[PDB]
Amino acid sequence: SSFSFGGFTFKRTSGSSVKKEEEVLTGNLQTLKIRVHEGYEEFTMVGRRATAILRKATRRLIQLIVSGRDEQSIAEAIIVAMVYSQEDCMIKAVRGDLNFVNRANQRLNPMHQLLRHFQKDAKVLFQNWGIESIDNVMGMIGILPDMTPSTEMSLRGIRVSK
Ligand SMILES: O=C(O)[C@H]1[C@H]2CC[C@H](CC2)[C@@H]1Nc1nc(-c2c[nH]c3ncc(F)cc23)ncc1F
Ligand SMILES: [Cl-]
Repeated sequence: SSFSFGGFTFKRTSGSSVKKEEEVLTGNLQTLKIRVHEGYEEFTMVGRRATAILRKATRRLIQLIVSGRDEQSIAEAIIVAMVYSQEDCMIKAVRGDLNFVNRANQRLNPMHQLLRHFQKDAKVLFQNWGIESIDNVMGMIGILPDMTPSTEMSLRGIRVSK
């Protein structure tokens, strides 16, 4: 069965995961209690303006292949995938006001809290994610933290289908 996150419809296409609650420490030193998915899984992500295929494991993005209508729509998909990955570099990229601990009995979803944080401005997320050298795969291109294309380098695990 499918579920929506960040305006993408997710469908699990392979694998499985078990759940473990973990109290992580954000970059601005707040505690979030997140349900960590442990396992090796593949998802499709279908949005109104971008599509992606995500392979991930426990708190790790392994591969994301993305297509979309413009740079902004591609970036939107990437930010959703980087939060959904639950990666420590994404948790440590949170900056600014302590606006996760301030909601009283609202009990907001920590994954949605993170997403709304990074949708505001993903520059620190992209700068801390990491880049790698890429193989030359015809029809695929790298995307750098400034969302410009590269034939040589890319955000770690991420490729754009031109
Ligand atoms: O935990 C949640 O409240 C929700 C919100 C935050 C992410 C998902 C979509 C919205 C999550 N829902 C679901 N996640 C997942 C799920 C599998 N592997 C994952 N890895 C990381 C992750 F993060 C969520 C998942 N499966 C079924 C779901 F139905
Ligand atoms: Cl929420």
